[PDB]
Amino acid sequence: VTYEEEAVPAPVRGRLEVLSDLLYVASPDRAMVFTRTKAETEEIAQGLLRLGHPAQALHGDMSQGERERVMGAFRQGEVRVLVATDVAARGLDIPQVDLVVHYRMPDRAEAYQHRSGRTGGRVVLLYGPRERRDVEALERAVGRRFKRVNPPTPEEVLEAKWRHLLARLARVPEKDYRLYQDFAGRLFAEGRVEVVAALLALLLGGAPAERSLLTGEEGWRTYKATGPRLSLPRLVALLKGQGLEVGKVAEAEGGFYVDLRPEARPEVAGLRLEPA
Amino acid sequence: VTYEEEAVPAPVRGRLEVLSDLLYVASPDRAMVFTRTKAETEEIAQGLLRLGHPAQALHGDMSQGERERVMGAFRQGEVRVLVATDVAARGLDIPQVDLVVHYRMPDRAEAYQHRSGRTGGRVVLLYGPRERRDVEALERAVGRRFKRVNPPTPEEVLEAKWRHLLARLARVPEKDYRLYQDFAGRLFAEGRVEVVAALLALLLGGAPAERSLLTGEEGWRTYKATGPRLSLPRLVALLKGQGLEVGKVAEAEGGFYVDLRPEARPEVAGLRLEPA
Ligand SMILES: [Br-]
Ligand SMILES: [Br-]
Ligand SMILES: [Br-]
Ligand SMILES: [Br-]
Repeated sequence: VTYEEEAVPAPVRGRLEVLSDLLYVASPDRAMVFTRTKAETEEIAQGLLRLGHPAQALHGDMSQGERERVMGAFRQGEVRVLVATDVAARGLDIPQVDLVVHYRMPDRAEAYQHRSGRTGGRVVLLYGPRERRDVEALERAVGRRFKRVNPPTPEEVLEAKWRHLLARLARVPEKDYRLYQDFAGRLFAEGRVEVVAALLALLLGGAPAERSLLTGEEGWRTYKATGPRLSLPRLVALLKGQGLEVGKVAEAEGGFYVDLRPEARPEVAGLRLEPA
Repeated sequence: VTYEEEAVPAPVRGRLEVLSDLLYVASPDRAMVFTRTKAETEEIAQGLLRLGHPAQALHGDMSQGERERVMGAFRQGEVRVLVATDVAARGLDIPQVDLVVHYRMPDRAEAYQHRSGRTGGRVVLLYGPRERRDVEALERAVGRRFKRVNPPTPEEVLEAKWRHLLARLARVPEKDYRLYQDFAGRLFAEGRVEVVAALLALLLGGAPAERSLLTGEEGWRTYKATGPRLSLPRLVALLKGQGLEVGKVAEAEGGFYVDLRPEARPEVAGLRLEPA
């Protein structure tokens, strides 16, 4: 084996978004994103374009003619990301890529090998809804231990957008951009830095939701909580005593995980609270 | 009649682009763009999105279900432009609009009235390939004299993009844009005004082609040429004497029209040369 495998934890809700973070943060020249069903490919493919990613889908209602253009654009560099099923994937007409992402893990360890094999390069599995056992079953089937890796921090992501956004800027002919050298001039003059920020948002897709890492649900910030003889009821009574809103509490390694609101600020005596 | 009608000259090549110029320059809250065939609507609709315009098509392979969403998005303000045929247009389920554009003039003066009637508001006919007689036939059928109007200058257009682009900026929450207040800060600091211009190009679609106003062809700048006893052969011999490349020459009102190259600079003694 000559590729690195990674299991990235991602709830079944923020997944699409985790996918996008990873694409920006790795800057693969070519990616392939394997899902389960035909329906999901267009679903996912649409939302990556939506998220600034050059992506197109691939399912089985593809006629030979409208499958080849796809592949042409993909290899050349026009579409940097391809979203497919295990079926529309096979064929000697399929490029080599930098990254494979298992959006929905392989329904068997033969479909993992044919999926990942297409890459040395990099392979990433998305799991969240506590698919953890399904993951280590794959590892048993496959006989490999996928290194667990953290998804990119929001900060990591932004420097990535920016970085991509810059390289993209350096691609604009002087004729194109000189056309706007007046308006850009107007801005710098009047020091309209807020306006420029707005511009960036328009391109980089602005504010992400604060999502829980236990439920993929928004309006939550997942935490790590450890404390003396701290069991759920206690941890919970301590938080409710501070008049907080408590969501998904689950048991962690050396403590509990506990969603609190994105805004709430947690200082409970004796109890040690960090985000995850 | 309670709407203003205009005939805008536009070659059969730069037409799509003339369409876009007009949309930006008028800033209609809702537009409807009538074409001839079903195929053209998606053709045109696609290229307006491509050109920064919120547009969607409407043809006849529309099933009741996937026709209504369309109309919902249109009236509400989601899609600001609708591209249709004379058939998929009829129905009591069709909004009132600010602008109607006859991309391809009405094949009869009943279809002009049902087209335009849907607007007081504004009606615009596109003609170019010397459809001028077809135009004044319509006027005879309809019994009205459409005021001839110039298409917007490239400069007119740009202030329009910009203007739209600004109002669009004022719509971004402080949370979205503050997310980028660092990067925007980096720019102003280092005075990277070229970079900002690039950003604008990315959004505003950069350099337009220099197109001939006689052939809709690019690599030409159409002119107006008048001179003493100036006939074609002479006008042409004068230009070729100055070692120029001459394209479509046609006869104008009080002179000739003559494409020359976008770069060429024309000073021929006695002959009076302006662009159109
Ligand atoms: Br990679
Ligand atoms: Br409890
Ligand atoms: Br208007
Ligand atoms: Br001649």
